[PDB]
Amino acid sequence: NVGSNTY
Amino acid sequence: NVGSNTY
Amino acid sequence: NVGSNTY
Amino acid sequence: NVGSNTY
Amino acid sequence: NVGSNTY
Amino acid sequence: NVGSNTY
Repeated sequence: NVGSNTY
Repeated sequence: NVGSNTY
Repeated sequence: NVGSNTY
Repeated sequence: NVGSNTY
Repeated sequence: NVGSNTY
Repeated sequence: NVGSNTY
C-alpha cells in the first residue's frame, strides 16, 4: 500500500 | 477511533 | 469511528 | 491499495 | 483499490 | 486511538 492512512 | 485499520 | 476499516 | 484512508 | 475512503 | 493499525 501507498498512503492508506488512519487518522 | 477504535480499530479503524487499513489493510 | 469504531472499526471503519479499508481492505 | 493507494490511499484508501480512514478518518 | 484506489481511494475508497471511509470518513 | 486504540489499535488503528496499518498493514
